[PDB]
Amino acid sequence: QLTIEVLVTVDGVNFRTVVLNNKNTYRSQLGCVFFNGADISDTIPDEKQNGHSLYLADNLTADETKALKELYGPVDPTFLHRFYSLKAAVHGWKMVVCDKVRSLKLSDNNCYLNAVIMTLDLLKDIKFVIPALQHAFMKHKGGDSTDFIALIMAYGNCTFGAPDDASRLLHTVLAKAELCCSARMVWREWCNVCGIKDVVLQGLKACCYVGVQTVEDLRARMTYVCQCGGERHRQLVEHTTPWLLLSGTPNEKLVTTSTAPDFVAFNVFQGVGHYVHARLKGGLILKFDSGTVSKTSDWKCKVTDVLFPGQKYSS
Amino acid sequence: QLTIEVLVTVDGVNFRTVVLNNKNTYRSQLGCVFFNGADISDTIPDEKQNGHSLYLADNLTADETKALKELYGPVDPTFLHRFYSLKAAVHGWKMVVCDKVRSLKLSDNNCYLNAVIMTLDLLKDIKFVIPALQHAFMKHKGGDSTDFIALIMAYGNCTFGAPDDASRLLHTVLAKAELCCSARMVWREWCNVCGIKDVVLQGLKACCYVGVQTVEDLRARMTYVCQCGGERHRQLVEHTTPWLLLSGTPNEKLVTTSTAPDFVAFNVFQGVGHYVHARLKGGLILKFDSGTVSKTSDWKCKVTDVLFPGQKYSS
Ligand SMILES: [Zn+2]
Ligand SMILES: [Zn+2]
Repeated sequence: QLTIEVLVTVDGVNFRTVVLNNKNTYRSQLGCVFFNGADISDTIPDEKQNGHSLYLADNLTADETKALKELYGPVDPTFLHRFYSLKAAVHGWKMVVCDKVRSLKLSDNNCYLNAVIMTLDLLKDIKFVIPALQHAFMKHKGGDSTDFIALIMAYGNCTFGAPDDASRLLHTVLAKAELCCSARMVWREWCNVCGIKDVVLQGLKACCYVGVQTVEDLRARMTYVCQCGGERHRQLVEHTTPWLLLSGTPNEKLVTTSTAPDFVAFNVFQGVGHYVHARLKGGLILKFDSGTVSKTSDWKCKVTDVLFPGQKYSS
Repeated sequence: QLTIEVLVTVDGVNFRTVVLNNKNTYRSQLGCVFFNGADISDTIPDEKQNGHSLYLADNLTADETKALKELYGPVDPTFLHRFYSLKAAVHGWKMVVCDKVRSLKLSDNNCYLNAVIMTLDLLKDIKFVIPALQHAFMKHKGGDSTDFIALIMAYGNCTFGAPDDASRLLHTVLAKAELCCSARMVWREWCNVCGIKDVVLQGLKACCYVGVQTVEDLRARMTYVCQCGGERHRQLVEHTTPWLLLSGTPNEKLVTTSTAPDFVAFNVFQGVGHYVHARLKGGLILKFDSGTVSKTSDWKCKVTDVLFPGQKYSS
């Protein structure tokens, strides 16, 4: 006969009242529920819990299912449980600020998240297509990174304490992003006999390339056999972007400030699962090894992602 | 001046000829390339490698990019490298057949893949939307599971040697599947004052439910506060399916054959990362603990996924 009124949400915006008894578990009476970070599905409602807001993760109403699809986009059924679990596990992590630069301190093999996050921090005019990603992005810019860390890990299928691939995660996250201004990428494919074909990429698709790590290797002419029997070529003919991200496999490269490289920053893989985020500032390389800075003018390192400023190119 | 002709593919169907010198790496001249399982991007082409078929993973032509989008569906840029790497790492795994039942032997924390695969093996009339998933599914049914294991791991973002969640992977894989016949799921939401709302689910969406582990808990009436001030209910009103998969959080349940349960099979989590696939056959529970069988009539276990036969229900 004793009951408690609880408020149920999936978004912290819309709430439904559920009347619960104190003779059965939360899982039996309602479903998977989180309260102030912890999963209380296997607990029996306590009189003190009346009026509290609970986060449900399964057995959602039609209205809850729609709100979820609009907030997170299409997600698998375990998404909410993984996101709320991640959010709780990641709470103790520390974002430190070294000379106004936010870096994720080392804990539970999170070093790849440092390279990912610090790289996203340099990407000008990027909005997130998924509202929940945009809210956590904005909270991260304000000084509270928990939501963003957990959502990236949730969308990337990253396990707490497990090492991962920075490039994998960066591109996965960036597939859910949009560009505020406009960008173009024109790849011309041709045979002097068969004809010319132009392929046009717009938005942030024009700002990311995987398989090349220099603007020279990007702009280089590619040649292979044509159907006619002659030569077929592929070459980048137009490129207009607010920034440029080029990614590749760990590749030894002597990085020096003496030649003033056109790139702004780069990530490095060291080997297991170790990542370092480097930036070019004041004629130096600032190496951010998970909330630990080190400055050098020259570095021979296994380069992965390389960030360049805006492109204004015509072949 | 010495050159070799190599054949480049992303699908083993369409091939392009590339002329390569023996004075530069494969990565420099073409890109990320795999040959007979191994990544040879950092090797210099050898005269003996002329006429061989190479699998490229980055710097794809427009025609290769389109063929890839049609074969695998939209995938992140690291997909091919992870799939080819996984394919190579997983080669030594063994599928054993115990009394005509295929089960994945234990190796590199693959136990969750055993629960996933053995569960998919019972799902009648399922086709895969993504062609590459359908080809590997068909190869798996024929006795060669490598491609299927690696693709599930590739789409699920599973790392070789790392433990994972069977339910996560099952639903992820099943989101890329379709049903050959037809299924219906009708959820009625109502207030005796505000009115009735029917929500209809079709295909294999009507065959999967997360948050409930019994057909009784599924069919149970859910009640919460309506906007009007009265009671609002949610109840399953129609259900027609060729099979039914119900998933939940590990939940202790005494499973007995004495009551002849309506379900056909179920998965169990034991705890870390350990999974067991159980089937109901001949008045017994056959426990498949990664290519190891054990028979019992009663089992008190932390049940996750539960598979039921076709549903023919009207409330
Ligand atoms: Zn031609
Ligand atoms: Zn009402």
